Amino acid sequence: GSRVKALEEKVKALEEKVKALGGGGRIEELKKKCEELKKKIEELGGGGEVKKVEEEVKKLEEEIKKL
Ligand SMILES: *Sc1ccccc1O
Repeated sequence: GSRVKALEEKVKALEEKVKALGGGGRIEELKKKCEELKKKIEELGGGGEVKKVEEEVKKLEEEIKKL
């Protein structure tokens, strides 16, 4: 990857972690935002708005880091 091509591979692996987890609370909020985030990347193009969705992936990533 380089920019966008690498983005899709980042969240895709991000799911294998949650899907393997369990319990409510922090896992709940991270779930709804997890999938909705992906579909947002499909609508995106090459640049511009790609910066916004990028921040959406940065929030859920750092989140699971603690839980
Ligand atoms: S990131 C993630 C976790 C669990 C289910 C779906 C997802 O996209």
